[PDB]
Amino acid sequence: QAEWRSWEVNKRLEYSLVKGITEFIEQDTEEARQQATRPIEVIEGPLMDGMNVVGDLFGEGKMFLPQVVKSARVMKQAVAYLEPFIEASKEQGKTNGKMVIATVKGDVHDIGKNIVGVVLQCNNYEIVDLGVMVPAEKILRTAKEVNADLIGLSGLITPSLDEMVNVAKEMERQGFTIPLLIGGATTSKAHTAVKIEQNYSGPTVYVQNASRTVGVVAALLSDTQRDDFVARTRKEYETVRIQHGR
Amino acid sequence: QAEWRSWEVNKRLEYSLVKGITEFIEQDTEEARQQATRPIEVIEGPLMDGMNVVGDLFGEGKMFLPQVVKSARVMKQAVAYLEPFIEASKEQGKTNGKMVIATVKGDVHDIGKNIVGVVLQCNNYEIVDLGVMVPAEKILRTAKEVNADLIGLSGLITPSLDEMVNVAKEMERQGFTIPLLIGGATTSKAHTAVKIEQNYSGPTVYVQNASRTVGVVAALLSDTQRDDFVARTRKEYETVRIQHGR
Ligand code: COB
Ligand code: COB
Repeated sequence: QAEWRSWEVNKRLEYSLVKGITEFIEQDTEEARQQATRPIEVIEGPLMDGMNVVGDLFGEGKMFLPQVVKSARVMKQAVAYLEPFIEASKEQGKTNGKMVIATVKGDVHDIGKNIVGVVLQCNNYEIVDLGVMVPAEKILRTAKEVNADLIGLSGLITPSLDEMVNVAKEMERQGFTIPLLIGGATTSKAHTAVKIEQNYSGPTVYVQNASRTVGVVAALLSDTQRDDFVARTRKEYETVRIQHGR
Repeated sequence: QAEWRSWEVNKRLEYSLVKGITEFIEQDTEEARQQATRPIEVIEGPLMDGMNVVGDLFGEGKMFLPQVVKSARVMKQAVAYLEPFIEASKEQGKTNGKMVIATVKGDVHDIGKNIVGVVLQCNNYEIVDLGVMVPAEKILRTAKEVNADLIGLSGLITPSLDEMVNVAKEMERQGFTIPLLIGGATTSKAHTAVKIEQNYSGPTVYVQNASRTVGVVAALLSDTQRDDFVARTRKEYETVRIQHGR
């Protein structure tokens, strides 16, 4: 075995990602699977780190698109393997809610819009994923028609941030009332507080990652928790504008 | 059911911090130590989570200062217990660099300025911690006298942010060139890129936490990694301003 093939499973995952090696992903993911308490952990641990580095190497031009593209296929393959180990974890239960999630317009990144989808799914919620590059009006038309309890927007490229600010305003125009969930690698609480929220009277909660989304969605949907959380949050967003020199 | 004294060690930790109980902190921390790969994990895991809760309760007026102060005593007691286990963890052989770290003016929070210090130390770096509430002038004077290869500012309250921006400016005035590291609970990369960096020609890198500081200090000091890392960083902060409507 090549020396790399002897490193720590976690260090082997990262390598595979970077290099775009699809030959050992499954057997590596599985080994990593058995060590973690929860499948989601391998995804948000090793796998994500691996994608981070890929991100960087690409950013410093030490990596190119055709390569990040091979790295994505490996990530994709790794997630795919875990997916049933996730869905086996959801006994009984019906539905706690429903969310129309979608990668904003101009953006084709979805690897994450998906992990959050698969997670909320095995948590008993219905996720109508509109896909990548979906237009604001098609976001709302579906949110209405399906009667979603929330809407999640994913965004990874700079311009996306604006499409988010935009569907926030558009939602308000149609006088929506459902909590807006924002996320995606290039999304920060700062921007969500500073540039997104203000454009909408309903809750707009920036959530950092998939596993933490379940926590918000429950709150946003709990008759007890709702009003408090939404305030705590609104007040937290009030502070950050203060700091950024409003 | 019964008393806290039967819960998960991690769950017993979080409690002790909230209530300010110092009777089982060492005994408990030890149990937590034997489960983590590295001591730093408990400090950045349970302990931090407890202190987060504490902050919150204080913020919601559900907890008062004389209580957050006792919680501090416990957190402090837990770290202390851990320190030698950290020191007995690594010593390599000699100094890699030198850093003057200090908690900004009018700020007295320091439980983190220290953890980052104790981490950096066992990794073979010399740290001259100027303490809390240190004025810009004294930071620079020491930075020069001691010929530090970096400077670290810790800040946990809103006003501190401004002092950070201030010492960035002041460093530029004395035409410094060492990299400036920003950190602290109320420190964000957004504010770091939007309001701090611009004021200084040398590197201004915001590090999320102590453990991750090692990985930056190393780059900042590597002949190889240096110019790239510093460029990737700068460019990253360039984008964040752009999203922030700048
Ligand atoms: C698991 C997932 C891993 N993350 C990743 O999957 C993305 C990785 C990576 C390396 C980017 C680096 C990076 N910084 O991550 C880089 N890409 Co891409 C090179 N890219 C690709 C890949 C996408 C494939 C796919 N279908 O995903 C492509 C090769 C096609 C690709 C394409 C582009 N990419 C481009 C760019 C430059 C970038 N790419 C990035 C996003 C990045 C950040 C890299 C960089 N640094 O330069 C660039 C964006 C910079 C910017 N600020 O604009 C670009 C423009 C390149 C090009 N063609 O030249 C092009 C854009 C296409 C477009 N029209 O939009 C990839 C793979 C990447 O994490 P995540 O953060 O997305 O999800 C995470 C998760 C945790 O589970 O759930 C969360 N979440 C996310 N969505 C939601 C939520 C949470 C809630 C509550 C929601 C409601 C929604 C939370 O965010
Ligand atoms: C380990 C450490 C845990 N975090 C903690 O130790 C802080 C906990 C807590 C509960 C705060 C809540 C919170 N959100 O955390 C709250 N404090 Co205190 C109530 N407090 C105290 C405690 C501090 C004692 C001490 N010596 O530490 C005191 C009771 C004395 C205290 C005092 C104040 N506090 C006050 C306030 C309101 C707050 N306090 C906060 C900080 C906070 C955030 C909570 C809140 N929410 O209200 C308030 C500030 C909000 C704001 N935006 O201004 C205040 C004003 C209360 C008063 N007296 O009325 C007062 C300030 C007095 C002053 N002159 O500064 C405490 C304990 C807290 O994590 P950390 O993030 O600091 O370190 C972490 C670590 C990871 O390893 O390394 C990183 N790092 C940090 N520094 C650096 C780096 C990394 C690098 C690269 C660097 C160069 C530097 C990274 O940040």
